[PDB]
Amino acid sequence: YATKIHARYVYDSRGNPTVEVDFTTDKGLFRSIVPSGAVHEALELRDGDKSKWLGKGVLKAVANVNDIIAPALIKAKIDVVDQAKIDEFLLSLDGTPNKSKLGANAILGVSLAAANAAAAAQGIPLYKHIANISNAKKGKFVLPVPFQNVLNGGSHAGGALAFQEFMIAPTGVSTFSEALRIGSEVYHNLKSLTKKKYGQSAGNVGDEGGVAPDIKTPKEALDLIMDAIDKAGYKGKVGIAMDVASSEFYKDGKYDLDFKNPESDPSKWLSGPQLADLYEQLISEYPIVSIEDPFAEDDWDAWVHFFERVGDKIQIVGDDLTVTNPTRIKTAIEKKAANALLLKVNQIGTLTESIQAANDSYAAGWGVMVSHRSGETEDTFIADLSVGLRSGQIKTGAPARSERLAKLNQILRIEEELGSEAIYAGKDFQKASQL
Amino acid sequence: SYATKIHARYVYDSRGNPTVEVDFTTDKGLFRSIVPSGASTGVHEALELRDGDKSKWLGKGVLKAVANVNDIIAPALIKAKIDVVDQAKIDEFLLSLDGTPNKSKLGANAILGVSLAAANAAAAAQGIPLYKHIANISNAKKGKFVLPVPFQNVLNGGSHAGGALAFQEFMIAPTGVSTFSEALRIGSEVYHNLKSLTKKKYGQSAGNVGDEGGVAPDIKTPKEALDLIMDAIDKAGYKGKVGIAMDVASSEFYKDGKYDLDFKNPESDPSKWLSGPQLADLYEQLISEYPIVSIEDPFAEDDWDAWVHFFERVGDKIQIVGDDLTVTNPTRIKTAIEKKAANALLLKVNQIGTLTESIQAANDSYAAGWGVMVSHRSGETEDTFIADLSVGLRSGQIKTGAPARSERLAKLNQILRIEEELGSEAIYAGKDFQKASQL
Repeated sequence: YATKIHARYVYDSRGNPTVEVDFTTDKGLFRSIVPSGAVHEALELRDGDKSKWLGKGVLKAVANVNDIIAPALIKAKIDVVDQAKIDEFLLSLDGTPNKSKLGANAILGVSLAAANAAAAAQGIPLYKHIANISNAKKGKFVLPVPFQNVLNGGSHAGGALAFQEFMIAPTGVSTFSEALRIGSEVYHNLKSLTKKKYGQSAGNVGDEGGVAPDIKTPKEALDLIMDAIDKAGYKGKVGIAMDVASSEFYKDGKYDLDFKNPESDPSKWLSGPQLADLYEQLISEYPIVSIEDPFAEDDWDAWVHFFERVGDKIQIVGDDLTVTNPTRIKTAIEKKAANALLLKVNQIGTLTESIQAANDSYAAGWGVMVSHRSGETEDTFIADLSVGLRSGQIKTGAPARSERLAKLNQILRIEEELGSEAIYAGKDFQKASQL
Repeated sequence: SYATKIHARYVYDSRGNPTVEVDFTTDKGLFRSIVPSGASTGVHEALELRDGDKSKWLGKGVLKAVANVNDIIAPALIKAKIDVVDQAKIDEFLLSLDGTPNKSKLGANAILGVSLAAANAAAAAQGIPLYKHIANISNAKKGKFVLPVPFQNVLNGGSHAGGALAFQEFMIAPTGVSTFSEALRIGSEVYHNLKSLTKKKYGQSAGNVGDEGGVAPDIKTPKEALDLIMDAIDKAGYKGKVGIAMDVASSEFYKDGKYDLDFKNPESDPSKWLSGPQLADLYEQLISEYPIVSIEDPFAEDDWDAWVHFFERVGDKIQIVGDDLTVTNPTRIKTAIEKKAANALLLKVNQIGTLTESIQAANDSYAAGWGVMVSHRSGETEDTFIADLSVGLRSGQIKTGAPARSERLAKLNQILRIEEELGSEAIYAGKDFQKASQL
């Protein structure tokens, strides 16, 4: 099926090189771009030549595709519709467990481009191919709740605020079109309120499109967002999600909510139980629907205890905890540490393994939030992935840079194409695969 | 081949506001174009039609323009069965449907999407890349294709970024290398060095970006921004190989016949507002102090006397680019040519609204010995048309953002693909950017 496979480098949304693959069949040319990657994830290959792109070149990974993968896969004459055989072959070219000989970024571009070639071979949209090969439940397609970054903290902002991301989730409407419109309106009201309260510069955006004013406390951030939802006119219709990224402030088995302060008073660092009390207070006060990485990546007991406290009424999402890694995912399921997975395809390195991880999550009753990376591209693959996997949830940025909006625009085209055969996940996003 | 189906929808641009996207189907398949949108439009631009319904998208919906495509333009054009390779006949038909000089009946943002999609369908019908079709219909000189110098807006100010900085865009222009690929690599390395230097001098928040991907420090003088960029070039290792360009967008602070360099300060004192002559003297100092190769909109969009005076002083030393002055409009370019007000056109297809009129604007400029810089808007999309346009027109110059947000990199990535496709058949404009159409 594959008659020509060619890779090149292009630039990602932060100005760093990444791998793009042209995958040619008799049905035409199909292109994928790998987002930015990285002990638990598959390893992206960077060149390390400090004199070019500050060591971030990907000419070696590009060459691994053109010089090793392309002639091997072409010679194998594998039907691109058989995604599992394509990926099984890809993995046979690299014997390391983390794809470190060829590069996760070299392997993944080929995996994804073949999926695009296969959809066209069958005359179906990519999300329908993905629904087929992941064995999604038949019925109406489910369009995802966009979990939209609006406000950034932690490592991404000055001021004391320790939590890394605050997102809006427009769940209280009946269509994805309305959800995205309300999301854009709330985001614009938040930018306006941010500039007035924190100054004009505070309205300049970070890597994922959100703002990063100098905020002190979680309550201040959450109040700001609540103010934007109300001023935009959608009080009661917009949930809030947090990505705490608490590994960044885990110290001596406690949690330093002033970790950016070099004088941080250690007598105020919170135990596991005290941080759970704090989250439970915030849950009592705000329409928080999902919390990502509330406890540190290896603080397993803290996750399990917290999940028994709040797990039946809020989504708890592993990111640093699970790293789209089968062994870690199986651990978290068996421990009952969480009930939802961030799915980063370039953390695992092939589409088949990604679909496996998503299906193992669904089988445990977990949710799946298909996720962007900080270094994104104009590629829209994860939009079709979230629809095809029936995840009902996607995390792909603020509504404010086109490597973010390109995914959301693609779901707009999917929604229009499907018409009455699609359903917006709305408040049912946690269990959307079962709708 | 001719259109079999034409369908429009709204999508979201890089600022989160709706814009128009057109699906143009022929026997060769479906061709998609997306209309960009400026955050600060010149008063003479063709009309961008917005709905003004304040209960939806804060009045910035484009449902009317989308319905104008679906309900007026699409059935009429499909009926006419116009050969898509005949771009002028396509655009003449579109223009007849609207019948107004500024496209205010249907909206330039309903017309342009169809115009651009037609040209993509035309390239497919002929089995050639878009940039080659554009070279053909623009009657570009035959020979090597010319790849453009990427003018990268690495420090944002004015209406594109919160903070005190009056001038809208400070760009680097990596002219002192031999290939487009090297120019892009150097551009990214200078940008990353600039971001590091900016955060260490102005704080972490100053590394956040404006609309076009440039860093946005809260600085007050052009000298501060230019020193920062010079330091970034030097520390990256490319001293002497990178020119600087500015887009002043001076119409944004032209008030009472003077120029307010503190215009985002609501308490800006009118005593410090500069006259035309005072502003020209500041440019002359900056041109001497820094390797500035191009200045865009140095004076306001109808302040003809000041443009003429400034051109007399430095028109032989630097490129002087009309943007709001000319709005990619042949009638205003004629005035600028005859008055000797500038020597380059900023080509923004959506300021005039059809490809054919945009190409006429470029060819009128070339005929006067002017340069042409093909340009994005600050509200951009994943669309990559202007990459091929800059190559096809042989402009040697493109302005499509900093190497940061992907509505900017998408265009530069597309030029990387064109470069690789062309191989020895392409030349990098390099230091010859100003007269690249004659190379």
